Amino acid sequence: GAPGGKSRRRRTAFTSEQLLELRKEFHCKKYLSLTERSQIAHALKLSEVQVKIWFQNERAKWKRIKAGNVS
Repeated sequence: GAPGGKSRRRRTAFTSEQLLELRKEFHCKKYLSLTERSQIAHALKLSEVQVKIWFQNERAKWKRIKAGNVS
């Protein structure tokens, strides 16, 4: 449904705490290591998979904000 993309397609159930650390980390490291994901997982009560899915979903959402990439 809504075959388009580049939209505000909902969020996962992450609270503002769980959003805080994630968004801070995003401005530091372009990639977390395996053990690093386990830090940002435990720190937020989340699973190592919940965090992997968020970081990947953010890389795209933020890249679309880079206006001057029209070529």
